[PDB]
Amino acid sequence: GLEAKKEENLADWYSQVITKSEMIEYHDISGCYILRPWAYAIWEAIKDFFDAEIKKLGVENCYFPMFVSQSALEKEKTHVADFAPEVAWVTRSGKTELAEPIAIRPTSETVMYPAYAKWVQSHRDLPIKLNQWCNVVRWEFKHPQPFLRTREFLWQEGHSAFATMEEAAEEVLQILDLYAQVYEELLAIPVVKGRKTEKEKFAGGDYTTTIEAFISASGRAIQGGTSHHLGQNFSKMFEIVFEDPKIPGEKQFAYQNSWGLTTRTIGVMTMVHGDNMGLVLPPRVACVQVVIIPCGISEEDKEALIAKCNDYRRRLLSVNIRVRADLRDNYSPGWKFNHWELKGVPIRLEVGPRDMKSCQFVAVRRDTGEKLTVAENEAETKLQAILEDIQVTLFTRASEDLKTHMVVANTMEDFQKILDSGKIVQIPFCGEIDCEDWIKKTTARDQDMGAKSLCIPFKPLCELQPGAKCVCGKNPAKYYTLFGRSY
Amino acid sequence: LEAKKEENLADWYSQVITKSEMIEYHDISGCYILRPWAYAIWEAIKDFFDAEIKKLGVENCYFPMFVSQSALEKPEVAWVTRSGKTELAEPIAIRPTSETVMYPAYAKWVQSHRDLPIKLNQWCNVVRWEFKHPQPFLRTREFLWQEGHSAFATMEEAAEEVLQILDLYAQVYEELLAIPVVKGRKTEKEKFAGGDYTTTIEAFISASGRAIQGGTSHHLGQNFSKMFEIVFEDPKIPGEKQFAYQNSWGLTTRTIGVMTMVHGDNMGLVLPPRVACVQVVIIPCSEEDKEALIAKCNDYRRRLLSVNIRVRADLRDNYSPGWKFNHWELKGVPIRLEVGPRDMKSCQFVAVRRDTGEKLTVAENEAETKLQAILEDIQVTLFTRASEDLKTHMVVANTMEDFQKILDSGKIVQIPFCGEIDCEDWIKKTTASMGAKSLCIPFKPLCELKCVCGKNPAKYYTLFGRSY
Ligand SMILES: Cc1cc(N2CC[C@@](C#N)(C3CC3)C2=O)cc(NC(=O)Cc2ccccc2)n1
Ligand SMILES: Cc1cc(N2CC[C@@](C#N)(C3CC3)C2=O)cc(NC(=O)Cc2ccccc2)n1
Ligand SMILES: O=C(C[C@H]1NCCC[C@@H]1O)Cn1cnc2cc(Br)c(Cl)cc2c1=O
Ligand SMILES: O=C(C[C@H]1NCCC[C@@H]1O)Cn1cnc2cc(Br)c(Cl)cc2c1=O
Ligand SMILES: [Br-]
Ligand SMILES: [Br-]
Ligand SMILES: [Ca+2]
Ligand SMILES: [Ca+2]
Ligand SMILES: [Ca+2]
Ligand SMILES: [Cl-]
Ligand SMILES: [Cl-]
Ligand SMILES: [Zn+2]
Ligand SMILES: [Zn+2]
Ligand SMILES: [Zn+2]
Ligand SMILES: [Zn+2]
Repeated sequence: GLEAKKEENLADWYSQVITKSEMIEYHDISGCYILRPWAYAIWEAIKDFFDAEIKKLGVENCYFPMFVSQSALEKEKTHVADFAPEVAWVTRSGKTELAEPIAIRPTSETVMYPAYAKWVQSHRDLPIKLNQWCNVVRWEFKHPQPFLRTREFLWQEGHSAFATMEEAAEEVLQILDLYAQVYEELLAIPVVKGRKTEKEKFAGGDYTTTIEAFISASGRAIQGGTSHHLGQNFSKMFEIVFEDPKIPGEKQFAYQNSWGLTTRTIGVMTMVHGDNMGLVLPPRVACVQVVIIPCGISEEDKEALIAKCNDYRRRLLSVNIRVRADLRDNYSPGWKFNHWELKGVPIRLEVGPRDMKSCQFVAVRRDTGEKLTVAENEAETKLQAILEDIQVTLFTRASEDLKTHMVVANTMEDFQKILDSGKIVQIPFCGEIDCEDWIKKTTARDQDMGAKSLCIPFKPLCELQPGAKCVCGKNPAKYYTLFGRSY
Repeated sequence: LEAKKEENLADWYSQVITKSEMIEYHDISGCYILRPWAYAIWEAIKDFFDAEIKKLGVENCYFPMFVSQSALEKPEVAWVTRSGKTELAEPIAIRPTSETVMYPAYAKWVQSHRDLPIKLNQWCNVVRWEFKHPQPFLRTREFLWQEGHSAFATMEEAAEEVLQILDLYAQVYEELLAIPVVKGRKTEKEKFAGGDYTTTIEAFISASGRAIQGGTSHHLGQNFSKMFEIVFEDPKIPGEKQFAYQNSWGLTTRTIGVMTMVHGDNMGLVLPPRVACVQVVIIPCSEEDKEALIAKCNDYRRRLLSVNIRVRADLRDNYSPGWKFNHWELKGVPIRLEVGPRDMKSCQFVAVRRDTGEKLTVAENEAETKLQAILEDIQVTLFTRASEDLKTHMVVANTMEDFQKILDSGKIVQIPFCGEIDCEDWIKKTTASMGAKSLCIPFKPLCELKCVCGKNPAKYYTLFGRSY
């Protein structure tokens, strides 16, 4: 069984859960982890959804090189200098030094935007809407954590270029809403949509929109996905331009966006829904939604029981429920109950001889442990209903927790008190970078780490009163901003 | 398209892959951008192969790209040596293939025979930093592939899988890409040194008279399980351990390059309907009649989508119809569906098939039926022509002189062969301006069976050729 308790040592519980659910295997290189099928399948579910949705918006998939030349990486002001010591450099092939070192992509702006500049020769060439599913590398020496913060990770990065600001601004919010759908509708995780402050936005962009999630077990928030409006900053840098004949003597620089989402998704799912029995899969992304286990197991009664289990399997498959029949003779029914509970399968379907003879079975929900006796004839109906109820239940519980842990404060003193209780706080804020630094410094100083901004919510809990001051007291508030201790 | 396939193939190829918007060049050599038109073909291959291996019980995963020095050493490898300006404690290698990352995990996952089989696949990128001359799709420094790695308790289930995977690869080439291939096994010289035997599919590119390996499926036997200690308890004998039997298999975007080299023509790319992102492109050729024509095009679009035909209506105002004809011809779209006002008012349309250029006039009410028929015929036609080509260019020669002569005509040859490494080296140096290498020992040779070296008897008919 799982013996680590989530409320006692969270980091050990997390390591136990991700390994005993067979999601993660550790590699011999720090910050690099093997995604076993149980975790990879969740990424595949997210991919299926998001891929279909961006195709509806006109985005097409592609694959750009993993390697960036020294010249291309350092040619334009695409990234702040603090990232320099975290680029992984290939310097030799076999035993002999390369003429010029080449970098592993940490993101693909510097490989994609020179090609965009080649491809945009007139108005007709826009828009360009490309996505790629790929791995990136950011070689930090801070402590890594499986799924949440790693050196190599899988993601998707979309990059779009448009003739007008309005088309681009529309896409930014559409993509952000798809990310919120990934978290809320697939993973049953509530998120807060907002704009990053000036300090936390992508430096080279116009503005950054974000979704923020809350991990109550650690009292910390974490960014779930991001959608940037780059404006014309990168088009001016890379000369992504066209000319209108109706406007002679003027360049038209493309308006650009970029957006990304990673396997961090899975880690947040694990941290939010996981419990002291192990992983808990939302039915929308569970590789296996129902596991059928023969229990209470004569020598032809046994064959009848096995055939009944396969009857349920085929009926469920027939109604698009993802189902596995664990018919292993080697393992005890208790062993199987435990194995699939650790893996978070939403429903265990128990079939024993007595129930078979009485044309019934037992369904056990993973989230609550509730057991239900179901008539055989209702199998497809009831189980679908139960799966839907599990999904809602998970979201509802997580939403309640966010509601208790995200609150309004209008003074530094109240903010400090609430923050130190392990919650995130919406405060009136002047938006200035220096003030944000001061908030981090003084909440660190006065705690009894510093708070960072998470986002400026699009829909704050309260509306800023006229003349309301920032918590710094010195400048008027520009907006309610969500702050907390962060991942 | 200006360049001609029959004169300057390399230039023809560069023009076709760029004007079809499949490839863009990168500022590092041997690395190429896969634009959507190319990537879509890879996605179609992936959809097929992924479904098929799932039916065999293979599960997808993702192992790390980085290999430690020690694990790798238990070679044109790209080495990471620093992060920023900070030298790493130890250099780490980019995977050229994932045996050395996967099999330590395999050895930890296998304790009893109940832990077998293990059947894992990953769709990923690998890196082989050679300085030989690269070619888009066909031979590149970084490439997308799938690598499957399986572990079993017995030799027999492993052997079964090797052959099933090779047949899936032959399905990818022959059924999806309309490319005939020759199944066989590699000679001692050419087989994977880390395995017991290597099965392969070989394809032929007549424009260069050269063969190319399309995919590969190895039986590794107990080589790697002895090296990495992938062991399980003997079910009958107390205390005794057995080593697992293993396979690995792989397939890359080389597929798309072979498809381009085989079916492409002097008008550009030619897509087999089974992998074409767009199978039919609808092109329009009084304000009321303008609106009605657009609506008719949209009718065809919706009807073809309703019958699961992949269709785009190019209703764009900012491009001439002739520009569209040429654009979608360069891209190899199998069928151009032309609707003009007169066609609309005659309840008919024109379908132009890309492979032959034939223009068919089709009654409107038959749109869904006939177009499906035409798509099927295009697929078959492509395959049939390619097979004709292969049969024309693969012949038996039972003596060296004829073999050399056959080879210099730009063909590949099945010869009686002894199998010895020394002899294969001698055939290479003799036939040299490259000398011929062995391609495979065909499962089904042209003729039933001494070597063409004389000094030895022939162990098998072997297919030899100048190879990519
Ligand atoms: C797994 C994962 C995810 C993400 N990030 C980033 C923001 C983002 C969001 N939202 C991306 C835009 C989509 C995200 O998920 C970032 C990372 N590694 C790193 O920072 C490097 C690293 C390595 C070791 C320790 C600490 C840090 N690792
Ligand atoms: C695109 C592609 C494909 C393949 N290979 C290999 C055999 C195989 C088959 N069949 C794999 C098992 C699946 C295949 O496709 C190999 C490659 N690059 C290389 O050798 C490196 C290289 C780079 C520049 C010049 C010369 C050589 N590049
Ligand atoms: O990667 C980004 C901005 C956006 N790029 C497209 C995908 C979504 C993503 O939010 C910001 N970023 C983040 N981390 C980086 C690390 C390094 Br090292 C470098 Cl060089 C550059 C960067 C860098 O540019
Ligand atoms: O990669 C292979 C053997 C098989 N691995 C699984 C996928 C299918 C493939 O045929 C052979 N191979 C090929 N090229 C290599 C290049 C280098 Br560099 C290294 Cl270290 C190792 C290798 C190496 O092992
Ligand atoms: Br980022
Ligand atoms: Br290989
Ligand atoms: Ca001006
Ligand atoms: Ca709390
Ligand atoms: Ca012994
Ligand atoms: Cl679902
Ligand atoms: Cl029934
Ligand atoms: Zn799975
Ligand atoms: Zn302030
Ligand atoms: Zn496409
Ligand atoms: Zn010989």
